[PDB]
Amino acid sequence: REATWVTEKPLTLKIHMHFRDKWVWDENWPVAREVARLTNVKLVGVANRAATNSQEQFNLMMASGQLPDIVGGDNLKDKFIRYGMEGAFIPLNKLIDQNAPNLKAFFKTHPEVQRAITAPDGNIYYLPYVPDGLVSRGYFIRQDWLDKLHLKTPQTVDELYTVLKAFKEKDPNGNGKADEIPFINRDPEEVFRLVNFWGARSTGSNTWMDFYVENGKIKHPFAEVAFKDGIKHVAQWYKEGLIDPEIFTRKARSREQTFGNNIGGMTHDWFASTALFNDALSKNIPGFKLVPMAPPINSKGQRWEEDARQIPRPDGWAITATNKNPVETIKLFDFYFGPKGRELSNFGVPGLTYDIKNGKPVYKDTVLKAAQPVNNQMYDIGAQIPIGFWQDYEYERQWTNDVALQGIDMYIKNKYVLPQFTGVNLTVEEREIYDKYWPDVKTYMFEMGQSWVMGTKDPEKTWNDYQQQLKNRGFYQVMIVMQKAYDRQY
Ligand SMILES: O=C(O)C1=C[C@H](O)[C@H](O)[C@H](O[C@H]2[C@H](O)[C@H](O)[C@H](O[C@H]3[C@H](O)[C@H](O)[C@H](O)O[C@H]3C(=O)O)O[C@H]2C(=O)O)O1
Ligand SMILES: [Ca+2]
Repeated sequence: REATWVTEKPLTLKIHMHFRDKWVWDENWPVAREVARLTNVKLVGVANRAATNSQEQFNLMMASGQLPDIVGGDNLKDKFIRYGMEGAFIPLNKLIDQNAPNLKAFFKTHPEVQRAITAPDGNIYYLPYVPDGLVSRGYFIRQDWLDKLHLKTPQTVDELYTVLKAFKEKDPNGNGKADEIPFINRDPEEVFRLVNFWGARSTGSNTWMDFYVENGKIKHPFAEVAFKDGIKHVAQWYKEGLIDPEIFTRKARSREQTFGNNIGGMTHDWFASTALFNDALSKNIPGFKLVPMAPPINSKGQRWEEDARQIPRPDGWAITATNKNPVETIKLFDFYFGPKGRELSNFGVPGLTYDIKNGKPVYKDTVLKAAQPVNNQMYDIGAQIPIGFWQDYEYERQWTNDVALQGIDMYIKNKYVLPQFTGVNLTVEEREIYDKYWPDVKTYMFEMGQSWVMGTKDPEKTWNDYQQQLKNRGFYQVMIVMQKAYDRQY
């Protein structure tokens, strides 16, 4: 028996958690096993470990006439809310009030987080992934390549074009081959963010393809004429091979591949893990220096960083209607928001990945000096996963090197980060229109965006058809309710 036990009799519950297009919940995870030890509740995974589409797996699960005890994963907020109001997921308000002191105290001290997760009927249907920190992504460029080619740090988009063209054409890795790929990214969605260079938005928040507000008006980036004109330029950079030809396919290990083989010249990615490549490749590529770069002055004369940490993220977990132990489940959920539970969900397992030194969790040297970024290492053992948990920036600070720290400081100091969209409060019937049309519109927008970038569709020629399709798919019905909700609140 332990003091943290939420049940005297051992309990096993079924969880469907397919996430980030690769992983599933693993009961064998060191973190999972430690939480199970301390709480006396074991979670067994039922999701298909072979699938590469997490959202599709939720859809198949929901339509399969069977439900597990718990459903977790990334980008599930909208589905948690929709199916919660339908009755597939249970409300957590009373369960938290009566059984979850850590969460109850958390929500009282974080009203913005409570607001962001609450459904229009007043019910909380899931517990969120709550990130910790301020900045997220920044531009990184190969300083050693700039220096070798005798080029200054590009200050404008036009200067950046010249630099990236030089990376492509002037053999900075010195192997006599045109193998260099100037701009790379592990996130395909970042290719759309390049429209920032031409004064267009790609998203209002850390949530991909999110709405934004300009002069009291709700806008979606992909529907704007600025996007049409901006994506033409992105298409041109793709055509000229300045953007990775595999930008939509390469994905997770883009940095390991392109920086590891000394072909990648630039990216836009998180400060800590990206800067860590300087240390990992220090001997393999003598002089490798990937440095934070201020955003280039765009066509609107400004230096935009569009991305920032989003608190909370639209990720987490929920309790289903079929769950026969909702009290034990919410108590398990609450363990994650206590001191020890939070530490485990962030740092891993004590004696394995970290040690308590002077009362503080300190990562082992084997973790810090490892080839893999620490967040990657955490995923492997069941930490830093998109369950209902509260991230602790102290975990990240420990593997944020001086290059990363100084980049973070520069971005904070110079205020590059654009004001982030914190959402509007929809009514139930407004949300019905939202949930009906928006997911499919977003998918269509991505497909069109990819077609435009890759040159299979001409953005100028197809814009009229695209706008008609947006209307036919109900996008402007969604836009009407978005503006209505905004006008009501503000
Ligand atoms: O890389 C970091 O330095 C970093 C620090 C933070 O502590 C945090 O771990 C951050 O993680 C984010 C990063 O994009 C990861 O790759 C991952 O990304 C997934 C997420 O759903 C995201 O929307 C992206 O499009 O794809 C997912 C993926 O795993 O490929 O998690 C992110 C997060 O916000 O937790 O990385
Ligand atoms: Ca070369």
